[PDB]
Amino acid sequence: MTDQAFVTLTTNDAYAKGALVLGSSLKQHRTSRRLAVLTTPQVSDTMRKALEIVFDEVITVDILDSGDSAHLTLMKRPELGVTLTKLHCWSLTQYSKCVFMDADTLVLANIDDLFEREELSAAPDPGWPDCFNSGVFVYQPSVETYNQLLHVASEQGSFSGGDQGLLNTFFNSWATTDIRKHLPFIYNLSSISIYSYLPAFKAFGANAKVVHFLGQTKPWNYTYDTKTKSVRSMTHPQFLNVWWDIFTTSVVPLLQQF
Amino acid sequence: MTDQAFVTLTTNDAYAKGALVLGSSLKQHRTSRRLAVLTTPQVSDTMRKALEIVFDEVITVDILDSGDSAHLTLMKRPELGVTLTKLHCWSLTQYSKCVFMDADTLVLANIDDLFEREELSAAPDPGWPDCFNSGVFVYQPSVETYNQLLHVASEQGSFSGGDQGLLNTFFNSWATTDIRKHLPFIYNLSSISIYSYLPAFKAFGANAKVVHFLGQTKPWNYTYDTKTKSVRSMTHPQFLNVWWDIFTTSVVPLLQQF
Ligand SMILES: O=c1ccn([C@@H]2O[C@H](COP(=O)(O)OP(=O)(O)O[C@H]3O[C@H](CO)[C@@H](O)[C@H](O)[C@H]3O)[C@@H](O)[C@H]2O)c(=O)[nH]1
Ligand SMILES: O=c1ccn([C@@H]2O[C@H](COP(=O)(O)OP(=O)(O)O[C@H]3O[C@H](CO)[C@@H](O)[C@H](O)[C@H]3O)[C@@H](O)[C@H]2O)c(=O)[nH]1
Ligand SMILES: [Mn+2]
Ligand SMILES: [Mn+2]
Repeated sequence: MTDQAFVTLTTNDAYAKGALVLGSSLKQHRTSRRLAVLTTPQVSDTMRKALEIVFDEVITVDILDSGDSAHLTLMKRPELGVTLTKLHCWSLTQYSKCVFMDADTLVLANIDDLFEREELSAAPDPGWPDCFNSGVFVYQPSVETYNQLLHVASEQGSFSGGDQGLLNTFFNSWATTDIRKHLPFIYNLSSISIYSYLPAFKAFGANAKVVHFLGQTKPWNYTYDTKTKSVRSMTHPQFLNVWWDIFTTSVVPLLQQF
Repeated sequence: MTDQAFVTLTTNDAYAKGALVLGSSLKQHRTSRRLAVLTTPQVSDTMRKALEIVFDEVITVDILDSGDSAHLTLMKRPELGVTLTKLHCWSLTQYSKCVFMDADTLVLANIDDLFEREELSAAPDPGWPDCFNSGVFVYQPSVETYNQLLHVASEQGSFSGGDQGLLNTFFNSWATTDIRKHLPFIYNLSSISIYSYLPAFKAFGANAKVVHFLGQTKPWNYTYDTKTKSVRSMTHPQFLNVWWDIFTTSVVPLLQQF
């Protein structure tokens, strides 16, 4: 399956660290698919070079450029910068099917079985469960769908200020149609749901395949003691500690060659 | 449909106020079904008499009595008092299909369409969306199912300390099977999801058919100014104010005849 991939996104260096750890986690669990990352010119050349190693393909998108198809739409709704860049994940017509994953996710086990799913497949979002979380989703690249999402972004925008309301408005049958398009929550496990909902977590939380660090606080916003191999501080740091083990073990030395 | 009903529960007087408002909301939106409430001896005679007016049937359950089928199980796991009482909702074999509703819910529109659903149908729980919320669900009374839930309550208990983990463990195919058994979130809208998730709410929150007051703070734990017709105090009190309008308008005067 050379025409299938995991696709992530990073518009800066902080998020590139996430992209790097995520990509490493993917390789660590032996994925048979291609690894792709959408990037912007604002990503440093040192970060960019590390991504060229972790990823099979590094694509460069620049919506600030008048030559991009999303530029006009960025002028009309300038707050949607990250969202419009994200939508270019549907432009990767070199792939037949992809699994989009936020740069703040971490893969804990092989998830190649997601490629059995069809567009649009995604896990429920905690908070408002009739909306799917846009941090992890299965889609099929297409110029027609992309132009269609751009159009909707222009005329309506997003009810959340981010891509989530836009993707839910466009793929509106998700809640009431096809249970198969409802990815098990363990494929996009919100870290907030882990420390908060202790019961539900203690019961199914060990089955987690993908952790999603949703809060204000990303993993790279923590301090990690290298001796003790643990973050400094609240009830379940084991997930932050794995992110840092990967970053410290495989990402940091990789960045030292620059 | 004389053999179909909405079934609620109350083990004391505080929750009976909820049961009373809920039952009134049901009548207010003209339900064609029967109204039933499970009660305990601990419910005052004044509360009991008000329930006999709002409800078509008031059933009395006493698990503290050695003569109840759940008593033995209550001795083995005494923390499950409210849960084991709740499970008697499956003993109401006088009805072919029922919609169980927590005493802390409020019906904002006719929801007779829920009787088209089969057991077990329920809305996703915010927090851990692969588990359904047990505050609103469609089921079919049965002695066999009841004995089966009792058995599971005895051997395993509940992973949440309440009925939710027990019902999810028993009806375990909910997450991955039949999108029809996934009731739209508007049929069991968590009030926490209303004030917290402002975006998602502002977009679909006006479609709400049932509000569920999940917090530590129930509606009866608020102070309601009768002149201004509003609770004293955080972003969306309109739902608390409707609960109090119903309580003040239809429940309080009804209780004065005692
Ligand atoms: O400066 C930025 C910000 C974001 N991103 C990318 O965009 C993704 C989305 O943003 P993130 O910072 O990870 O946001 P979340 O905490 O995951 O949340 C947002 O995105 C979730 C799913 O994507 C939604 O559930 C939330 O409502 C929304 O607030 C990130 O993972 C990155 O891949 C960048 O590249 N650069
Ligand atoms: O002393 C009591 C306590 C509860 N109840 C009844 O039991 C229902 C459940 O309890 P409630 O106080 O309403 O709890 P919730 O805030 O709604 O939450 C609990 O129940 C939810 C769904 O029932 C789950 O999502 C939560 O995890 C669980 O903590 C109530 O509505 C009542 O009908 C009584 O009759 N007497
Ligand atoms: Mn994210
Ligand atoms: Mn409740």
